[PDB]
Amino acid sequence: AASGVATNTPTANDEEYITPVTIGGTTLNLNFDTGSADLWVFSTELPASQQSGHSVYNPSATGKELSGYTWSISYGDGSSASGNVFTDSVTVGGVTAHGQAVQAAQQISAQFQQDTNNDGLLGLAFSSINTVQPQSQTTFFDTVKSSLAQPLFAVALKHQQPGVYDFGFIDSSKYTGSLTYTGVDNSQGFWSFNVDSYTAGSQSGDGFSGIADTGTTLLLLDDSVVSQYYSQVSGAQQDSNAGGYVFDCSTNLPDFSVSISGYTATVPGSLINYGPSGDGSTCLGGIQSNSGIGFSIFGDIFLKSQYVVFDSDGPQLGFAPQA
Amino acid sequence: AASGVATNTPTANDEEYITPVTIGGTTLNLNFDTGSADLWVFSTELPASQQSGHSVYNPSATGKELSGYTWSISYGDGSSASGNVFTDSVTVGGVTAHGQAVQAAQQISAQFQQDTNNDGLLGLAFSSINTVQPQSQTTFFDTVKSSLAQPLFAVALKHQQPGVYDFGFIDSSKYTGSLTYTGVDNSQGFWSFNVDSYTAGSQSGDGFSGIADTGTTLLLLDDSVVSQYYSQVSGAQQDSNAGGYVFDCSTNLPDFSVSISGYTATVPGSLINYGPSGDGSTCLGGIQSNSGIGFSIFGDIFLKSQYVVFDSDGPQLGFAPQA
Ligand SMILES: COC(=O)[C@H](Cc1ccccc1)OP(=O)([O-])CNC(=O)[C@@H](NC(=O)Cc1cccc2ccccc12)C(C)C
Ligand SMILES: COC(=O)[C@H](Cc1ccccc1)OP(=O)([O-])CNC(=O)[C@@H](NC(=O)Cc1cccc2ccccc12)C(C)C
Ligand SMILES: *[C@H]1O[C@H](CO)[C@@H](O)[C@H](O)[C@@H]1O
Ligand SMILES: *[C@H]1O[C@H](CO)[C@@H](O)[C@H](O)[C@@H]1O
Ligand SMILES: *[C@H]1O[C@H](CO)[C@@H](O)[C@H](O)[C@@H]1O
Ligand SMILES: *[C@H]1O[C@H](CO)[C@@H](O)[C@H](O)[C@@H]1O
Repeated sequence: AASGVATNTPTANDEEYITPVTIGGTTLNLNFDTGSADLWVFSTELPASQQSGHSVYNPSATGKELSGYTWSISYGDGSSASGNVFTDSVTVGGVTAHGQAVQAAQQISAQFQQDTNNDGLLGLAFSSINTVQPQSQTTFFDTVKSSLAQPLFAVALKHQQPGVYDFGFIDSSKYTGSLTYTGVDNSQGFWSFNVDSYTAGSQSGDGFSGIADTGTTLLLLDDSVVSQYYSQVSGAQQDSNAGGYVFDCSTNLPDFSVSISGYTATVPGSLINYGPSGDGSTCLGGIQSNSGIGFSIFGDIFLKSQYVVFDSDGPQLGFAPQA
Repeated sequence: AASGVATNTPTANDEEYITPVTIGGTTLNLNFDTGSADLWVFSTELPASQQSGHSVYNPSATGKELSGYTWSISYGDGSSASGNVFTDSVTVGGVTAHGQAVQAAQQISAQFQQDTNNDGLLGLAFSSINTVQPQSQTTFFDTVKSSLAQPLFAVALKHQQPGVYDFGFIDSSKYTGSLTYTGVDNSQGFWSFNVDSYTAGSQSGDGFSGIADTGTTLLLLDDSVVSQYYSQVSGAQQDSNAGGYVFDCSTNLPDFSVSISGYTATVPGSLINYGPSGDGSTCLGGIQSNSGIGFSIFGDIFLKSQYVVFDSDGPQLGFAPQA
């Protein structure tokens, strides 16, 4: 049976986490995103100017084209990309998916053209939301799932230190105590779960649902919760130059916690200080608005505090504090 | 209980079939497409130059915006469109869907910018393939299904004559004999069905699967079948100026038939003559290549010969020769 460990590494300010992935013999640095289900990469089909600063996949060398197939994706942050599709060998942490659909980029929005930290994205949401037309394809995980020792993957994202993606097994040395599981609603293709209540510093409130998303930098919550949190932070204010609420870097931030099936997942205030706002001397807050979408995005800021198991049997999510 | 009849009308050469749809009080002429699951329309968010020659939806007047939601779709013919989303009232044949997601176009590819025959598309494939992010929406049919007398719709597309879409009931005067049903595989979001065999003129062959698609003009089949068919047509040749095989308009074309759960659906040779090729004096064939996609597209050329019932219970498809 298979299993493997892929090492991730945060970019500046932990904006994104990249992991090497070998496709057709060429290694590319990809952003693993549990919030989408497409594996797409920079390719030789892009204008040469856009290939600069990246490792790129050449479909002609090893891929098998799916004639007539296309893909087009749009992300929450407004970026988008589109292209054609080939199948090829894809290896992640020593685990190889043969015949995996690789979506070759033919067009990419400005955001991707500016970001040289990654060469594409590897989706780990459920395959039901993969964008390939006319027939959708399975994610790397769904492709290899049956060959793994256990049909799960787990992640430990860290602050300014390498972390890991464990495939097919749980590394108990990565967390303290025992895991607590909660059921996942995959009806929208996400690893969605319910929280029974939350505590933002000195204020507590009722529950809501949200998704475990390695692909989102921040913890995005309802505006009422965001307001409630920052009302407690001395001098915090919105700064559109920075992208949201900012505050003096030396400010003491309250913790934020959520109750999930009896387990209290706590994000310490120190992790909520994301980093320099990039607008003078303030710091950007790790908690920001979810834009009114009706559900919360448990992004990297939250994930940095937990070891999380994505289990296809259930499906369900397991949580424990990172060691 | 509800039911209704919407009248469709073919454009020149039956290239597409349009039906009026009222959204927020404004009537737009839409192409009903059982091959996709998005209801999208020309809107005031498009460049003014692109609104010319169309009826357009103004979301500001009656729609409720879904903040943070987007959609992006790509069709088999290479066209694409993208935009934002609002919910509004949508009436088709006297049947009203309240709170229906209407996808307002913000960008449209050249193909749509050139086509003034329609003001958008109304998808009737299964909702599982709707493109709205972050949470997909239901098609008009899925929205109203529970209020209909029976959870089905049926279609009679005709050659150069108005046809109908029946919602929630079967009009037995539209076909001869009794309907024959066959099971539908909706795993890819299509009304997909199996044929046990086919006969192309004097040649018969083994089965394959395909989708019932009102949104595709032609009958798209595997290249081997296309070759087999045209090998029987005196002087037929490919003409890229026309888009596929062409032949002298006076040529006698063989019939094409498929066996579906014991019923023989026959497309007469006269219906396979699509019309003037638009390249001199030849005629374009109704049968053309499916581009190697691995399944057949039973488009309008085939549908013109049958009355077809799309039944959500099963699901299943019913067929009988049009009256
Ligand atoms: C399924 O979730 C998404 O698609 C998510 C969440 C979402 C969904 C719907 C609406 C809005 C957001 O977007 P996405 O996958 O595009 C998520 N993108 C990001 O997190 C990008 N990051 C950043 O952009 C850093 C960042 C900096 C400053 C302010 C921010 C305010 C909100 C979120 C991120 C901010 C990537 C560069 C890492
Ligand atoms: C789910 O099916 C689709 O998305 C289908 C079929 C498909 C799928 C995959 C690959 C190729 C094709 O494309 P679509 O929905 O874009 C289907 N488009 C059409 O039928 C367009 N029509 C025409 O373009 C007329 C037409 C003229 C000349 C040659 C043709 C050769 C093939 C098909 C149509 C031809 C629209 C103007 C009506
Ligand atoms: C992951 O688990 C597999 C199956 O037990 C091992 O073979 C592998 O070495 C790694 O520990
Ligand atoms: C990535 O790198 C880390 C640390 O270098 C290892 O722990 C892991 O096995 C993988 O090789
Ligand atoms: C469609 O069917 C409904 C329910 O029987 C009728 O009320 C309607 O007039 C139409 O015949
Ligand atoms: C569309 O128009 C046809 C014929 O004009 C009618 O049969 C149908 O009821 C609908 O009004």
